[PDB]
Amino acid sequence: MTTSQKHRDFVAEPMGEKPVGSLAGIGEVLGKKLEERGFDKAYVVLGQFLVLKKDEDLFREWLKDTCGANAKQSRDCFGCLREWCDAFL
Amino acid sequence: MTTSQKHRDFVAEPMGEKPVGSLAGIGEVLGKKLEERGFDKAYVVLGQFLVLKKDEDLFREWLKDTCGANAKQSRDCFGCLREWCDAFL
Repeated sequence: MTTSQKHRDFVAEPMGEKPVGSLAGIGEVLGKKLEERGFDKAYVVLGQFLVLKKDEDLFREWLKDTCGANAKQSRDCFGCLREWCDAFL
Repeated sequence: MTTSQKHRDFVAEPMGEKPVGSLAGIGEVLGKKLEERGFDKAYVVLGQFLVLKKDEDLFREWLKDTCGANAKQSRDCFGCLREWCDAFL
C-alpha cells in the first residue's frame, strides 16, 4: 500500500488542527469537496469514521458518495484513519 | 465541577471500547437512549462531538434533543469529551 509519507507521519504524531486535505487518500480536489460539505478540518472527518463504527462498506460508500473518491483512495483513508485510531483510540 | 472520578479516569487513559454510559455526564438511562440511537460505544459519541466542530451550542442541543439530557449533564460531556481530545487529539 504505497501510501505517501503522510500516512506514517499522520499515525506517528497527533493530528492537531491539520487541514482535511492532510488525511492520506484525500487529495486537494477531494479535500475541497469535503470542505464544502462542512469538513474544513481533518478531525471533523475522523469523526465521521467514528460515527460509522469503522464500517468499511458504510465509510467507503459515504466518502465516495460524498465526494466521488475511488475505491482506491477510500482504502487509504480507511487504514489511515483506522491506524491512527489504533495508536490513538 | 464535581465530576465523578470517571471524568479524570477517562482523560487519564485511552477510551478503548468502553460503553457509552462510561462517558461523564451520560448516566445509564441516557446511555440507553444514545444506544437506541446507534451509539452502543463511547467512541461513536465522541465522533459526534468531532463532527460538531466542538460547537458547544450545537452539541448541547444535539445531546439534549437526542436524549433529553439537562443543561447540567451536557456540560460534563462537553468538558469531558473536549478534555479527552486535548490529551488524545
